[PDB]
Amino acid sequence: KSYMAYLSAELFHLSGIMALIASGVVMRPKK
Repeated sequence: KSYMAYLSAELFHLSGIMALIASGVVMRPKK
């Protein structure tokens, strides 16, 4: 319960920031 069990319980706790977390942090890292 230490993975897909927890991260799946903290993706809406910030309805507003999490919905953009990815839509507001994309650039050109390319790693």
